[PDB]
Amino acid sequence: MSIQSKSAVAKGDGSFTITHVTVAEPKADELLVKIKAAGLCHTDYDSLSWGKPIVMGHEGAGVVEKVGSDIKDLKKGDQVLLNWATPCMHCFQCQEGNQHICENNSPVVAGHTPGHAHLEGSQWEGKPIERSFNLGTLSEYALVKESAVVKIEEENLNFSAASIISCGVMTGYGSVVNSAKLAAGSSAVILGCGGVGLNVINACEISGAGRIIAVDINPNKLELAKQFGATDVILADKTDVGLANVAEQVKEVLGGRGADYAFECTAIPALGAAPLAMVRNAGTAVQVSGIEEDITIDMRLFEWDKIYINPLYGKCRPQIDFPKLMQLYKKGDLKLDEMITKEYKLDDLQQALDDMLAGKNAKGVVVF
Amino acid sequence: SIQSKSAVAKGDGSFTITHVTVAEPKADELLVKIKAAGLCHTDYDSLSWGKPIVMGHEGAGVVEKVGSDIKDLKKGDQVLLNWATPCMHCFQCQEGNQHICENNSPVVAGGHTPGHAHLEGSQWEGKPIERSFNLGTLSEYALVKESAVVKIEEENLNFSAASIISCGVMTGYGSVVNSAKLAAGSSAVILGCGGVGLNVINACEISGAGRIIAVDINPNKLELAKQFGATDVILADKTDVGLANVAEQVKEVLGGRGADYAFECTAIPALGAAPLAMVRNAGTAVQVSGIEEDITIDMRLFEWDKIYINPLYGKCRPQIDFPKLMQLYKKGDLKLDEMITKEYKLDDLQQALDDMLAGKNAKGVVVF
Amino acid sequence: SIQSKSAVAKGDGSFTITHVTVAEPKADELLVKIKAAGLCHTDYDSLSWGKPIVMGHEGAGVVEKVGSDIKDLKKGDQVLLNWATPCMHCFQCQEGNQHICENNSPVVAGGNGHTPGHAHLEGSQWEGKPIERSFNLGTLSEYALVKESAVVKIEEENLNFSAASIISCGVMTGYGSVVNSAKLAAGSSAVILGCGGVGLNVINACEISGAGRIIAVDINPNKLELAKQFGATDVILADKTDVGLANVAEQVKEVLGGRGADYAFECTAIPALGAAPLAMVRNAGTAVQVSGIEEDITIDMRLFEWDKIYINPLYGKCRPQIDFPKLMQLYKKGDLKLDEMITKEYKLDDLQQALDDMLAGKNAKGVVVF
Amino acid sequence: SMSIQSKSAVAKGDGSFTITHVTVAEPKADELLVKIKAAGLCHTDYDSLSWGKPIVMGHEGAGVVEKVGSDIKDLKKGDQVLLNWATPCMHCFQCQEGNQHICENNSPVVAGHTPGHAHLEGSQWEGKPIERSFNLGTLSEYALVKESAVVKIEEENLNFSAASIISCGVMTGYGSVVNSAKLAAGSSAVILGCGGVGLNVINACEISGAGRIIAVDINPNKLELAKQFGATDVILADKTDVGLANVAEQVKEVLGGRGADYAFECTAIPALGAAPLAMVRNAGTAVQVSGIEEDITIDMRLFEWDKIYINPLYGKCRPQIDFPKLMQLYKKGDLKLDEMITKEYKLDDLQQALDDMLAGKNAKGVVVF
Ligand SMILES: NC(=O)c1ccc[n+]([C@@H]2O[C@H](COP(=O)([O-])OP(=O)(O)OC[C@H]3O[C@@H](n4cnc5c(N)ncnc54)[C@H](O)[C@@H]3O)[C@@H](O)[C@H]2O)c1
Ligand SMILES: NC(=O)c1ccc[n+]([C@@H]2O[C@H](COP(=O)([O-])OP(=O)(O)OC[C@H]3O[C@@H](n4cnc5c(N)ncnc54)[C@H](O)[C@@H]3O)[C@@H](O)[C@H]2O)c1
Ligand SMILES: NC(=O)c1ccc[n+]([C@@H]2O[C@H](COP(=O)([O-])OP(=O)(O)OC[C@H]3O[C@@H](n4cnc5c(N)ncnc54)[C@H](O)[C@@H]3O)[C@@H](O)[C@H]2O)c1
Ligand SMILES: NC(=O)c1ccc[n+]([C@@H]2O[C@H](COP(=O)([O-])OP(=O)(O)OC[C@H]3O[C@@H](n4cnc5c(N)ncnc54)[C@H](O)[C@@H]3O)[C@@H](O)[C@H]2O)c1
Ligand code: NA
Ligand code: NA
Ligand SMILES: [Zn+2]
Ligand SMILES: [Zn+2]
Ligand SMILES: [Zn+2]
Ligand SMILES: [Zn+2]
Ligand SMILES: [Zn+2]
Ligand SMILES: [Zn+2]
Ligand SMILES: [Zn+2]
Ligand SMILES: [Zn+2]
Repeated sequence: MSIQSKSAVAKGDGSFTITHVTVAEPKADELLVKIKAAGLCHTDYDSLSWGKPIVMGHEGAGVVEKVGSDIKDLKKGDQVLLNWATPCMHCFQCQEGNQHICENNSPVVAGHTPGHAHLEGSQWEGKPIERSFNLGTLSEYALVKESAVVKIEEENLNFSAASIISCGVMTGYGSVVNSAKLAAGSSAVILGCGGVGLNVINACEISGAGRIIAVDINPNKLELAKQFGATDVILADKTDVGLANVAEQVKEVLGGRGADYAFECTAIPALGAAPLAMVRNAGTAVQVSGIEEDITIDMRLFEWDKIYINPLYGKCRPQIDFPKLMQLYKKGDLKLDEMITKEYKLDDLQQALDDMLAGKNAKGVVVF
Repeated sequence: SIQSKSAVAKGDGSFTITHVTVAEPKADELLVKIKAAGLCHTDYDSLSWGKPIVMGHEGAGVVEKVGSDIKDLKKGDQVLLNWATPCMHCFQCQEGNQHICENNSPVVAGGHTPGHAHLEGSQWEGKPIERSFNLGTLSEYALVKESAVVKIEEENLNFSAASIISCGVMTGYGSVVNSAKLAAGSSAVILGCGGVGLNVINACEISGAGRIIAVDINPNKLELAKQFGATDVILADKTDVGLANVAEQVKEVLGGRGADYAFECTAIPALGAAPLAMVRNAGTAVQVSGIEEDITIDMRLFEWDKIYINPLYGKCRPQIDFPKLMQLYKKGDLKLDEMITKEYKLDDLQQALDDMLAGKNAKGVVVF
Repeated sequence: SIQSKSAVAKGDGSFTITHVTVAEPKADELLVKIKAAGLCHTDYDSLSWGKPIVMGHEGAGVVEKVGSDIKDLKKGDQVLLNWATPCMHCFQCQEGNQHICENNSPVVAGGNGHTPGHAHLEGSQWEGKPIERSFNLGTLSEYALVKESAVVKIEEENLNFSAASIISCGVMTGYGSVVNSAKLAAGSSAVILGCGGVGLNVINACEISGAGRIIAVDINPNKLELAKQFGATDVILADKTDVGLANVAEQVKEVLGGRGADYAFECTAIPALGAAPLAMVRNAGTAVQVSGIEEDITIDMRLFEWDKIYINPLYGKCRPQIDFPKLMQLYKKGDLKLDEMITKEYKLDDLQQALDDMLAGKNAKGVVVF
Repeated sequence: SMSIQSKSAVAKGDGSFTITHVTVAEPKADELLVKIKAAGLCHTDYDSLSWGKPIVMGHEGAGVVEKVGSDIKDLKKGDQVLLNWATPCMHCFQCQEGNQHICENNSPVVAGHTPGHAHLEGSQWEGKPIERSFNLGTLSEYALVKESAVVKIEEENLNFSAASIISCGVMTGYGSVVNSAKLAAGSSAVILGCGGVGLNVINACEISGAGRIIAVDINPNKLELAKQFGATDVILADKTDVGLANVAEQVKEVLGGRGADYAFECTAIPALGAAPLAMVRNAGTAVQVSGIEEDITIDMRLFEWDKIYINPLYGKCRPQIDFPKLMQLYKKGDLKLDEMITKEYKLDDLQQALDDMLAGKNAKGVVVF
C-alpha cells in the first residue's frame, strides 16, 4: 500500500493542521524512518509564519522502517536519532569541522538542499511538500537522507528522551562545550531557561562550572533551572531593558566582578546584547537565539576583550556529538528523562505548543 | 622643580603650548627626558575631554632621574613608554591581561590610578594636572611610574621609530597577533588604513596571511597600505553605509567566500559592525576603534559562528611584547621607519593634527 | 620569638618532634597558626635531603601575626598555603605560569638552596642554627613563618580545616593537570594510571569536567574501589609485571570499543611507566605525565606516533590566588570530594604512624591536625 | 582502454631499487590516471627501500590528469593536479575531527592495501599487483590514484618541479609549524636538521613571523641554505654531541640565557628524538617531525616542566584546504618553492639524486618527466 502518514502540516498562512502526507519508498541514499517521538522547539512555532507549506518538526527519534539501495550501515529495526545538519562532508565548512554550517546542505545556511529527501517523495493535497529542516518529524513516517540519521543501540530506550537530542539538547550543550568551551570551575549566567537554556544549564553543570546563575521572567522556569544544576536564580523584569538590572545583580552575586561566561536563550531580539552586560572584561558571551532584525546596541558593552559569538546548532557534528550525549545520558549526567515534562498525542499538538509558550514545560514531546 | 614645555589640552576642545611644573620623583617614579612623541587619533579626541591634561600617550626617551626604590633603571637608560602601567597582582594581570588591569589601567580603572605619578608632581595654573594615559608625553620632561617604562638597549636608536611603539604599533600588532591570533595562510580585510590600520596590515604580513585586503576612503592611504603588506586594495565610498559594497567586492576578490579575518579601525562609530560583513561564517571580526555610542546593527551579520571582539591596546603585556616588537623592527619585518611620515617640533602640533586628519601621514611624531 | 612545636627532619633519615624558634615577621611576611597539614610521599623524601628541615608542604590555618607591609590580611584570617610562592614579575609569572616562577619556585629555582619565596632564613631557628622550611612552608608546625605569596585568604564558617589542608598539593596537582593542562573537554574518555592522592583527584576532576568515560587503573584493587567513589566509570586491575602497561592499553581499547582514550594521566610514581599514558590514547589524544621523572628511561618511540600531545606539568599549572578559590567553590558545591579523601587525622606526635600508614598504602590522604 | 607500460622506479623489497616498467591499467569509477611532470625526493623514499616488499617508489608529485574514471566529475583530462598521500575517507572519526592526515580507513601510514590506494590489480610488476608508495607511486610516468589523492590547481606557466614538493616536504614542514605548533609571531624557534623538511620548517617560521630562527645542522652547506629560507642564526653541530647537548647550550647563549619558545627536530636520527626538549624553555613546544620507530633512551628531566611534546604526521594536512593556501603563499613570493629545487634529474639518474640527498648537496632534488 501507499504510505499515508498522519502529520502536522503548517500551511504557510500562520496556522497548522493535523492531516495525512503521502510518503514514498526511499531512493538509493535515503531512509524511511518510523518516528516514535518528536520534540517541540520554539522554532516550530516560528515555522508557522514562513509562508510556505511544510511538514513540521525537526526533533525526533525512531526506528528505520526501510533503507535505500546504497545504504550499508543501517537496516530495518535500527534505532536512530535525527539531525538537521544533514552535512555534505566535502565542502569548505565540513572540512573545517563545521558540519552545522555546511555550505551545500544546511537547511539554514544553504536553504531546499541536497540534504533534503527527494522532493516528490512527500505529498500533501496531491503536491510536493517540504520537510521542516530536511526532517519533518511531526509525522508517523519521515523520508530523510542518510546524513540525517545517527544510529544508536540501547535496550529499553526511552524514545521521548532521545527525541530532544535533535535540537534543544544539542544546541544548548554544544553552545557550552563546543562554542564557549566552558572551563571547569568558572561562573556562567544563562538568560532564558526554556528548551535551550535548561540544556545550557545542564551542560554548565556537566562541564563543572562553579557558579551557574539562571535568569528568567517566569518563576516556574527558575525552579526547573534548579533541577538541572543552577546554583543561583534571578527573576528578571520584562521591563528590564537589555537586562541591565540583572547584570548589576550578577556582579553582586559574584562578589564585584561579572561572570566568565553568559548565554542568551530568550527568543527576544531586543536582548541580543544582554550577555555582554553579564560578563567581566575578556569574558565570553554566547547569543544562542539567532536574531534577524536591526537592534540598537550600546557599543560600550563590547568594551574590552569580550568574545561574542552567535553559534548555530551548538557546532553539531552529529556522528561525533550525538553518541557522546547518549553516553552522558546513560551515565546519568545528562538529564533527558527529567526534561520531558509531558508527552502528548499528535492531535494535542496545540496544547503542547500552548504549554511550551506558557512556560509550563521544560520540553514537551509528541509520541506515536 | 623643573619647567617642562608641554602641550596642555584645555577641557574645551582647545590646546595651548605652555609650561608644566614637574616635581622630583617619588620612590617608585621616574623622570624621563622625552626624545620623540607619537600622535594617535585618540590624542585628537582627548582635546574634548572636559579637563586640563598634559597631552600625549606615545613616547620614547632617556631616563633623566630615578626615585629611591628603583633598582633596575639609571640615568641615561633608553626607555619606551606604555600606558598599561599594570599592577601585576589583580585578577586580570594574573590572567595575563595586563592591558585591562583592574587597578591601574587609565582606561579601565580611570574614571586617577596608581599607574599615574603623584598628582602633585605635575602642575599648571597652580593646580595638579593629569597626564594623558598616565604618561603625558608631549612634554620636554615626563614624570611616570616604573611600570610605565620598558628598558631597551640599542645602538644609534631611532627614537622617532621607537616612539610609535607605545600605542599605534602595539594596538595594531596585538589585535592581529594576541587577540585574533591570526593563522598563517589566511585571508584578512583591514578597514581603515591609519596609524592603527597600517600596523594591522604590517602584522598580517608578519603573521603570514595569504591575502591582505586594505580598505580606505583615502587613495593616499591605500598606496601606503601596499608598502606594509596589502595584496589588494579597495577604495570605499564615504557614503557606503555599513560598507556593504566593500563586502561584495571582498567576496568577489576572494573567489566567492568571505575573508577569514577582518579588522575595523576607521574611528567611525557607525562602522563598528562592518568587519562582520567582511568575514565568512565561523570567521573572526576584530573591532579596534572602541565605540562608546549606541548604534543600530543588523543582527544577521553575526550569523553564524563569527567571533567578534573589541580588544584594548592589542592585549599589551609591555615587558613581554615591546622587546618582541623591537626584535621584529631590527629584523626588518616591522616597518617602523616607513611609518614615520613627518617629524614636527612641538610648536607645530596643530599642523601635525591637521596632517593627521587630512590623511597625509601614517604617523607624525613630535621630536625634542 | 615564639616557640613552635614542629617536626624537624634531621637529614640523617630520622625526624623528631621538637620546638623551633620563630621570629616575628618582616614586612612582607606573616605568621600562620597551622590548623591542619596534609601528608604525602614528598615529606618522607624530605627526611633524606641531608640538612635539617621543618617538614610539611601542605597546610591550612589562621593568620597569627602580619608584617608591616601586608595590607590584604589580618589576624584571624583563614588561609590556604601554596608552595608556588610566585614572584609575579618574571617571564613565567607574566605568562600565567606562576607554578614555574623562575625566581621563587622551590622546584624550578630551588637548586638545593632556597628561593626568595622563603621567609628570611633567620626567622626560624633550631639548635641555635637557622633552619630551612620544606617548600618554603614547613607546615608540620604549630606556627609557620611564610611570605605573603604563600597564602590564599578564604572566608568560611565551620571550615573543615582538614579538607582545606589537602588543596595545597595533591588536589591542586590532579585537578590542575586535568583542567588547566589537559583542558579536558566534556563528553570525552579518560584513563588514569595510578589512583593515589594525585590520581583520585585526577579522577574527581575528570568527573567534575564531564568526561563520559573515566577508566581507573591501579595494581591495588582497594584503590579501584575508591576510584569508583570519586567517579570512575570503569576499572582495570593492572598487573605489576606488565611492562609499560601494554596489556592495559589493549583492555582500554576494548572497553572503549576499539579506539584509544581521548586523554590519559600517569600518576604511578614509577619512572619506567613515564610513557604509558601514550599507549592509552588514540592518535591526536592527550597524554599527561603528572609524576615527574628524573631518571633515564627507555621509550619505544612508536608510542608518540601520531599527533599525541605529551606534557609533564608542575603543580597543575597552579595560580594560587585564582585556582584555590575556584576549588573552594567546587568543594562547597559538593563536586570536589575533599571530606571523603581524608582517611585518617593524626596528632603531630603520631607522625611516625601516619608515615607508616602512608607508605603501607592504607590511606587516600592522612592529615595532621592541631 | 589499454595497458600503459610506465617507466618507473621500483623498490624490489630486498633493499635495492631498479628502473623498470610498471603496467598501469584503466581507472575504476573513483580513480584517475595522472601523467607525472615532476616527482620530488623525500628521505622516506630511501627508507622505503627497506620495507621488504615491492613498491612503486615516490610520494611527492605534480602532473596533469591523463584519464578520469566514470564517476569523477570535478576533474577532466588536462587539469593540473598536486598529489597528496592522505587520501582521506572524509567519514571516519579522525576525518570528522579535521584530522584527515591520520584517517582511520585510508591512511597509508596509520591504516596500511587501503581504500585510499587505487585498485590493486591496476598496477603490476613481474606479473603481480604492486603497491604504490603512500598510495601514490610518483616516480613513474603515469600514476593510478584515487580521487582523494589529487588537488586541482590552475596556474599558467606553472613550475611543476616547485609544485611537486608541496606533496610532502613542504606540507610537513609548513604544517608542523602552523597547524601543529601553531607558532605565534614574534617567538623564538630552533630547527634541528636543515633538509627537505627542515628548510620548509625554517621557511614557515619566517612566514609565521618568528623573531628568531636558529638553524642547526652538521653540514655547512645546509646552514648557507637555511639563511636563504629565513634563519636569523646558524649553529654547526658536531656529530659527537649526544642529545645535541652542546647545541642546546649555544641556543641559550644566542637567546640571552634562555631556551627557545619552539623547537623542531628534522634530522632522521632516532637518537635525537628528545633533542627538541633541551632546546626550549619550560612551557615551550617541542615538535619531533622525523617519526621514530625504535627504542631510545630519554633523560626524563628534559620533559620537566610544562613542555608540550608532539610527533605530528604530515603537518596535519587537510589537502583540499592546505594545498591551495600553500599555492597562494607560493604565488605571492613568501613560500620559496623555486629556490628549493637544487637540481632536476632524469628518472635514470635517480641513483645520483639519492646520493646527492644523503650527501647533503641539495635542498630538494626532483625527477622531471
Ligand atoms: N542557534 C540555534 O541553532 C538554535 C537552536 C534552537 C533554538 N534556537 C532559538 O533559541 C531560542 C530559544 O529557544 P527555546 O526552545 O528555548 O524557546 P523557549 O520558549 O522554550 O525559552 C525561551 C525562554 O526565555 C524566557 N524569557 C523570555 N523573555 C525573557 C527575558 N526578558 N528575560 C529572561 N528570560 C526571558 C522565557 O520565559 C523562556 O523561558 C529561539 O529563538 C529559538 O528560535 C536557536
Ligand atoms: N583599542 C585600542 O586600544 C586603540 C588604541 C589606539 C587607537 N584606537 C582607536 O583606533 C581608531 C583609529 O585610530 P587611528 O590613529 O588609526 O586613526 P586614523 O585617523 O589615523 O585612521 C583612521 C582611518 O580610517 C579611514 N577611514 C575613515 N572612514 C573610512 C571608511 N568609511 N571606510 C574605510 N576607511 C575609512 C581613514 O581614511 C583613516 O585612514 C581611533 O578611534 C582610535 O581611538 C584604539
Ligand atoms: N607534577 C607535580 O607537580 C606533582 C605534585 C605532587 C605529586 N607528584 C607526583 O605524583 C606522583 C603520584 O603521587 P601520589 O601521592 O599520588 O603517590 P601514591 O603512591 O599515593 O599513588 C600512586 C599509585 O600508583 C599505583 N601504582 C603503582 N604501580 C602501578 C602500576 N604499575 N600500574 C598502575 N598503578 C600503579 C599505586 O598502586 C598507587 O596507588 C608522585 O610521583 C609524586 O612525586 C607530582
Ligand atoms: N612526520 C612526517 O609526516 C614526515 C614527513 C616527511 C619526512 N619525515 C621524516 O623527516 C625526516 C627528515 O626528512 P628529510 O627529507 O628532510 O631528510 P634530509 O636527509 O633531507 O635532512 C635531514 C637533515 O638532518 C641533518 N642532520 C643529520 N644529523 C644531524 C645532527 N646530529 N644534528 C643536526 N642535523 C643533522 C642532515 O645533515 C640533513 O640536513 C625523515 O626522517 C623523514 O623520514 C617525516
Ligand atoms: Na560535572
Ligand atoms: Na611573515
Ligand atoms: Zn530547534
Ligand atoms: Zn558540507
Ligand atoms: Zn592611542
Ligand atoms: Zn593589575
Ligand atoms: Zn604533598
Ligand atoms: Zn615569577
Ligand atoms: Zn615524505
Ligand atoms: Zn577518514
